[PDB]
Amino acid sequence: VSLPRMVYPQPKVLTPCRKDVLVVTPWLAPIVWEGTFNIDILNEQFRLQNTTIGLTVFAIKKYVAFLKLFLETAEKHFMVGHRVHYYVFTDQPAAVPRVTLGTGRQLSVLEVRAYKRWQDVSMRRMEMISDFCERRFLSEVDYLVCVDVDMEFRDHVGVEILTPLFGTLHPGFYGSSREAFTYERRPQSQAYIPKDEGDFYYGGAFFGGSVQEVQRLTRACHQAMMVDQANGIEAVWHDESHLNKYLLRHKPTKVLSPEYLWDQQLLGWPAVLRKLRFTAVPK
Amino acid sequence: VSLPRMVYPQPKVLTPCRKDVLVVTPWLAPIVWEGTFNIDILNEQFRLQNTTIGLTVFAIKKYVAFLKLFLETAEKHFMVGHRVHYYVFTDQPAAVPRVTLGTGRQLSVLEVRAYKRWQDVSMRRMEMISDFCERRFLSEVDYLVCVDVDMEFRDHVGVEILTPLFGTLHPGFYGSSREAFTYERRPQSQAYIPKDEGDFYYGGAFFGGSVQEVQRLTRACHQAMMVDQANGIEAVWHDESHLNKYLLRHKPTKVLSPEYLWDQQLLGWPAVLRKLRFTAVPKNHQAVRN
Ligand SMILES: O=Cc1ccc(-c2cn([C@@H]3O[C@H](COP(=O)(O)OP(=O)(O)O)[C@@H](O)[C@H]3O)c(=O)[nH]c2=O)s1
Ligand SMILES: O=Cc1ccc(-c2cn([C@@H]3O[C@H](COP(=O)(O)OP(=O)(O)O)[C@@H](O)[C@H]3O)c(=O)[nH]c2=O)s1
Ligand SMILES: CCCCCCCCO[C@@H]1O[C@H](CO)[C@H](O)[C@H](O)[C@H]1O[C@@H]1O[C@@H](C)[C@@H](O)[C@@H](O)[C@@H]1O
Ligand SMILES: CCCCCCCCO[C@@H]1O[C@H](CO)[C@H](O)[C@H](O)[C@H]1O[C@@H]1O[C@@H](C)[C@@H](O)[C@@H](O)[C@@H]1O
Ligand SMILES: [Mn+2]
Ligand SMILES: [Mn+2]
Repeated sequence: VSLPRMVYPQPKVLTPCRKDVLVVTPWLAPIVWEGTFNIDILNEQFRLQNTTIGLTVFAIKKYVAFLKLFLETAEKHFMVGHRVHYYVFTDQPAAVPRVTLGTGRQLSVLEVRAYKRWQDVSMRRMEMISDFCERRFLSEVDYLVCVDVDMEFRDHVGVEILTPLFGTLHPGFYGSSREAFTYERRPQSQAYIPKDEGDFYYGGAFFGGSVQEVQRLTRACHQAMMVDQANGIEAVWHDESHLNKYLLRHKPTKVLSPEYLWDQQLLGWPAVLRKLRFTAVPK
Repeated sequence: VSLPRMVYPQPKVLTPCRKDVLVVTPWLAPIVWEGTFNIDILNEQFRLQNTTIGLTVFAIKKYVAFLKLFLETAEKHFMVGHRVHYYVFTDQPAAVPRVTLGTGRQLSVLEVRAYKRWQDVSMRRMEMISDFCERRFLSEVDYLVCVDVDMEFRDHVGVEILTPLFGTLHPGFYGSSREAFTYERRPQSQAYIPKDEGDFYYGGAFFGGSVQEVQRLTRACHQAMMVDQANGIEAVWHDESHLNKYLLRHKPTKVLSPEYLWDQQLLGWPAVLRKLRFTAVPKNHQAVRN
């Protein structure tokens, strides 16, 4: 796309703003931290493409209680100025709160089965997103962002995250060496990653990409989980373990910093985080 | 694409290698410097896609003299391990020197007209690349890389540069403020950029991208030059001025550091350059008077 004239501060080749963190992966994907992007430029780029972003969130059984704060804060902070389609997957369509939406934003309630086992609720998100990629998303949105519901937006989360495939650094482990990552370590599981492999430990609560890439990721993870199930094994961190195996072998084209997936009660507000954008609500 | 198990040092989130330079633009395009990339990973990614790279170079009039060292050093340093097509445009096909190529690398020579004015030889590269894309001469590769011929490969230039659209930081201006950039400053020119705009000054001697993006860029720059011609205007730095206007409005998805476009005889070898990959060769004797 062709941008109009814009007035903004010139980038300085010899004076980077972030010197305290890694801002690009070894496969040349940016790692998104505050200070690395000019949102005015990116906003104009994505508006000129008429971008629609889908946001998927599961609110099943007791978790429907989190929806009100999740959606109201999403209206203040998520992709503001862009076309947004919320996909709320729930077993209680009647319990979805009436949240007032900004212009250009819409919400669809998708009714789904609640699995008894909390691990199955978390893990079967992969199957449901994969199925809906086909049923709906492919014809409705350009990008999908797939997140946990037990969360609130506190600061900007915008088109800087958009790319064919992204994962997010887990807030617990961004400073950890690969040997300490809680990857699945049993070779009997499809999620197995040995101790001398791994780039990052990605959080299962925030990933996304193009519809095509997300369809592929979620289908792959679901299949891997089904194979494990038939072999009587379940990965240590469920869907997140499979997400990690997938992103090790299919490198993300952007990686989000833990600004995008945080828990302030458990981890505070470290100096390397200039903004806390999307944060846990006590569960 | 799905990679196999690989063993390499873990990237450290709290410990960047390059702290002395900007390694990502404000629109989140990487700026490619030594230390930012693991070429083992990138080679695997690109080979899994069976990537073919086309390298276009113009050697018109006395510039055929540059071909021998250009092609020999490309054999040593450019995209080694990947399929490469050299597309050499010349007015003297019989003057293209014999150069032995590695497996999977192919030379195609095409005869083209020699414009009288050197400015025109340089500028008309955009029209020629655009036309030969459209005619399916240049379109059957995955990426096109478009360079000057008066150059030598000195170190690795590989798939770390590939992306839908890339420009390269010109060696004379990487540390300069935007008001110092030698953009076309006449409002009457299509290449006009005023003093309060501009991200970088990109060099006309090294740009590229996917076939689709290179087709679009070269067609756009050619049409802009034709509009200027009809208005009786020739931009200050010719095709480079239009390239700069194009990349200001269509941001590149990677930007190459000056490691990739240098002149050591003129500028030395400053500390910020850990490698010099593609460098100018003296060209005073190859000049022709308009
Ligand atoms: O009592 C234990 C539970 C663990 C997960 C449960 C669950 C999760 N979910 C969805 O799965 C996501 C992941 O579960 P979680 O937030 O509890 O997991 P983590 O924050 O540890 O990753 C939630 O954000 C919801 O979107 C539900 O909708 N209903 C639920 O009952 S219930
Ligand atoms: O006598 C003055 C000349 C200036 C350019 C000339 C020219 C350039 N070219 C091509 O245009 C490119 C740009 O010209 P250049 O390398 O001389 O200019 P710079 O952009 O490095 O200043 C060259 O690398 C060649 O590919 C030719 O093939 N033949 C030429 O006679 S001749
Ligand atoms: C060396 C650091 C040692 C300390 C690490 C502290 C955070 C641990 O985090 C858990 O990590 C697990 C994987 O190993 C799962 O991702 C789990 O869902 C996550 O807890 C979730 O995310 C957390 C951030 C909290 O919000 C917790 O309530 C959630 O259940
Ligand atoms: C004193 C600080 C500003 C000047 C700093 C030193 C380089 C100047 O560079 C010229 O810059 C022009 C645009 O302003 C054109 O790109 C020209 O082609 C280029 O010269 C080309 O590239 C050069 C590097 C040399 O190889 C020269 O011989 C070439 O003709
Ligand atoms: Mn959660
Ligand atoms: Mn040159």
